[PDB]
Amino acid sequence: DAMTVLTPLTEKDYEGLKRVLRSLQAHKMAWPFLEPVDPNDAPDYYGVIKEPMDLATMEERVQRRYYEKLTEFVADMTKIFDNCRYYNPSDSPFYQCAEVLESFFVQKLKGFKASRSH
Ligand SMILES: Cn1ncc(Nc2ccc3c(c2)CCNC3)c(Cl)c1=O
Ligand SMILES: [Ca+2]
Repeated sequence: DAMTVLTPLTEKDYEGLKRVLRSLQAHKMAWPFLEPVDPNDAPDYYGVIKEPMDLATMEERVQRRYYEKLTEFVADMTKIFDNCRYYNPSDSPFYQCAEVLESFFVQKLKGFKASRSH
């Protein structure tokens, strides 16, 4: 959609973005991504992952109106899942959570884009 690329985010749009974010935070499989990765759970994580991201950081940026275009919001969300699949092996519970939660996000994102005009 060109509106995703070109149209600045409005206060109305941010009500939808908060709804998408809350739906992910409530998802059963979102537990590994609610808060930043604890370095004591993964000692070399922050030397390996250049741009870490988590849902609590995105909650702060949504509240602060940090995002100006929908592309930037999708980019932050995608970092969460791409970081996880790059650091972890395919049989990790974190990796499997990233697979289900990203599919859930795409569903919710399609819903946000569809209703963005009404
Ligand atoms: C490499 N690595 N390590 C952790 C993590 N999340 C995460 C979040 C909370 C808790 C745990 C893990 C384990 C036990 N305490 C609660 C991710 Cl997503 C990751 O990729
Ligand atoms: Ca990526």
